[PDB]
Amino acid sequence: MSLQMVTVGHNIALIQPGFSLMNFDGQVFFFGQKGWPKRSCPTGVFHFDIKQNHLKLKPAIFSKDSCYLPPLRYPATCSYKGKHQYIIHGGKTPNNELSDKIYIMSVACKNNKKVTFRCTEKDLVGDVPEPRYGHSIDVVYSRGKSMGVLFGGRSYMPSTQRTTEKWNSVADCLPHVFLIDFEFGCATSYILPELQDGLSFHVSIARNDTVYILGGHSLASNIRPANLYRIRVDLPLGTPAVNCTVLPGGISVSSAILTQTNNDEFVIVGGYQLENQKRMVCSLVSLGDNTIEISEMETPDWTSDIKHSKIWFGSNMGNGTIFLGIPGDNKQAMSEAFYFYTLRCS
DNA sequence: CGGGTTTTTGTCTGGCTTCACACTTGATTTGCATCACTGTTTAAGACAGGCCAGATC
Repeated sequence: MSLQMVTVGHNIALIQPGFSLMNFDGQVFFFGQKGWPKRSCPTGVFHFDIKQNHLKLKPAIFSKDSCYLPPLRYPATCSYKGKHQYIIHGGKTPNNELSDKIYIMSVACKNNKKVTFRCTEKDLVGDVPEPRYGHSIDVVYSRGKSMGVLFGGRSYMPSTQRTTEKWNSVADCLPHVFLIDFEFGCATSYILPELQDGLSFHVSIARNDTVYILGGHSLASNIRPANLYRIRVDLPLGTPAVNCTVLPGGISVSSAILTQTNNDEFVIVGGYQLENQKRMVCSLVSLGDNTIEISEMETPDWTSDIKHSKIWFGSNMGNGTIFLGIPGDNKQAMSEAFYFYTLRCS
């Protein structure tokens, strides 16, 4: 838990709350810049390489058959390691509008450390999920087969109850659960009675047949339910099946950042306990065979600027390494609009 | 429906009235133009060479 400040190059501005840090074979790629793709880099996808605590947002071209995707600000990203590739669902297009598209980042050519991505897209049929953001998609395995579970987060009002005096107001989606076949791209919605209230900005965890949902703001009543939910997914030869169970030991948190330090051993770094409760304590999710072992570490050393601020953002660079940001200083206006940090969970 | 009872007008010739109004000419006011003066750069973003540095045959 060694926090370290970071220096930043000339295109510092391209970082904004809600970005994404994908990870291909030990190297990290920034995605979801601020504003439509500028001409310097037409894809927004960057080499996010940090060396000597200095990061170089470098461009990266796509393949000759990819699909140039708009920079989304709160997508749902899972690491489909089954050819290694990532899945992108939902988000806020720079024009403040929700996307229902699913994208699949792969790497089709890498030579001289010049990566050539391949951002093909796949559309859905059947019980397609409403365009939304803040949710969490995760892949699950069973009987060799695999599926993608999706537990929705907030969204815009539907196209009928939506009025211009409240055109931007949001509402949590219905706590359904979606199963998605990436092969055919087929969706299947499931009602689960043990899940009642909407949930956004939660923290999902996939363990090879189950999904642990924990934390998450609840806009329907403006509380952070501290109850976590194990979803168990079975894949028969006909129709799949889902089950949910509440479990104790949960945490009331939202907008938390997850990563996998050791095998089946995760860390969860700051989110929020209240509308104004900057979270400090970190949480170790020591997985098991069927049980979740929540615990905490020694509240990694936070500097003064992190205590005297109000919000942050960030993600997981991939190898037990979290990247945080923090807004500048408005009274110390000679600030570069954002300060950044990387901290190693080791 | 067209004929008849209200409001509303024409209407009297006298004497009354206030006041606009003829007709200069300079001394004022009032309207509407001029006038002299002020601020004392860039900040993002596209494209192009060019130099260097590291890769490759």
